[PDB]
Amino acid sequence: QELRQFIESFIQERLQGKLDKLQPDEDDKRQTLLATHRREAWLADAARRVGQLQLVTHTLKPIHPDARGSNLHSLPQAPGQPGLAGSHELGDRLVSD
DNA sequence: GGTAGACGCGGACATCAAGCCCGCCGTGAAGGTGATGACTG
Repeated sequence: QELRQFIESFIQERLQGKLDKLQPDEDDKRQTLLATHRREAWLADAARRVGQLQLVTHTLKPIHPDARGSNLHSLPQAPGQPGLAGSHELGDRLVSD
């Protein structure tokens, strides 16, 4: 099981990336809490903040600024006529934002 | 207020050297989201 170093580089990499965030006036709880909950509570943050998002292929955020709606998640079908192809006959190398 | 019926050929067209430097190019506004935090009727 040599695939936990990704969890190490996700936890300690972000914890060491907070080295420029240095405030010598009021960091006396922020630095300690960041070092504590940046590793152990990071799974809790990635569980509670894993349910705000979704995979998409028909997003509506790119058509209005704050249009809170429902985005599609499935590819369109095949068009039954000859001579016009688009966002359904695209390849299997797709990427869901 | 007259038709009439025609307009040429040949030949040739310059070479040389050169084309700048210096400084500079503006600022302001154009982020949504939960998550408590304060208010609360």
